[PDB]
Amino acid sequence: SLFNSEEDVVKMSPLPTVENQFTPTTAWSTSVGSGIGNFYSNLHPALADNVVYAADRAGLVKALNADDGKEIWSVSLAEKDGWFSKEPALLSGGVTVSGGHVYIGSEKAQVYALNTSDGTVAWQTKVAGEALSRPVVSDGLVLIHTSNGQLQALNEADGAVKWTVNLDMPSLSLRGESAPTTAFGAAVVGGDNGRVSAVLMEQGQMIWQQRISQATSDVDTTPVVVNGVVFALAYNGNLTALDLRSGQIMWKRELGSVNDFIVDGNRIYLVDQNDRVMALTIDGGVTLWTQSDLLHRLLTSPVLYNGNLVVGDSEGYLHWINVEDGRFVAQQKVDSSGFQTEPVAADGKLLIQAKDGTVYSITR
Repeated sequence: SLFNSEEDVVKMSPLPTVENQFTPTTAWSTSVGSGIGNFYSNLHPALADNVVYAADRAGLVKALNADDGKEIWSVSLAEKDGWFSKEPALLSGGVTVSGGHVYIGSEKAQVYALNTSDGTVAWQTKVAGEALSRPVVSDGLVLIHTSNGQLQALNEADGAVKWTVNLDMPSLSLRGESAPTTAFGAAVVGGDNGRVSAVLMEQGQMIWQQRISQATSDVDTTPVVVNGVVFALAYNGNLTALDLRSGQIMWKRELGSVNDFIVDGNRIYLVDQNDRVMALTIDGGVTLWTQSDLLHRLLTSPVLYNGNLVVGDSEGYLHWINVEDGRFVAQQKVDSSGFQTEPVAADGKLLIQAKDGTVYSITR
């Protein structure tokens, strides 16, 4: 391809000049070892009962006071196998917190449950594949969607596998975030070679299955359930709405190349593969706005916080976007190792973890 080769397609001058309409600040930051470095990861902080739990790839896990960032505990899941030199745990999926346990998945097909109290290992279970998605907890069970297309349910108390459902044999879904979603005692799992499935939580019985993509970059295929509708993103950029009750397709938009989406009220917020942001009406029918100034800056998934859509980028900036017209309302240089994993909005807090592992609490 002579023409593509002869172009210096290069360089961007992103960093739109934004006149900040408020002053976003760091309430606190706390280091977490070396973070994920240059490895791709879905590891992000979790917040519960005023405690932020965060981890790094090597195996460090910290419990921090949500108000000041002070360490409540810290343990390492890195292990030394007899005579052999200590090895990183390669934590990848999580963190997730639920009823006294911190659940984390690993690239070594390990799932760990830690006690929120003191950080001691409640249990550890060998899982059917790499756990690169966040564990999802529902009625006594820890749902793990592995990278090799398996959906396993573990007993939250002892980690024993209750059931396994082979959803597809790839491999190995390019570590797109593909956690299950829950609703009415069911799990809805996407990803999987273009199919969305709903299975019963009890014994993993297939309730319905719907092809949203023709069979065949890291797309977040986690379905989002909202008032009886399932919003699912296929790997090929198709956004689809499905009736939760029956799995019947309501509508479909061939967006071509979407990395992430969230849904909220009457809007769907999308970030495309090239870091363009867009908002659509709930039915995906009308384009409300687009924002093109962040092209190629490699954005995190967006989060809705304090009325704004917030995304971080690889250069270490946070950008705050008016959800009405997609204009920037604030821009902030936070950490120069950059952002990659999702920002988290919980109980009034905005947490985000840089690549070097430093966790920030950001106030708007």
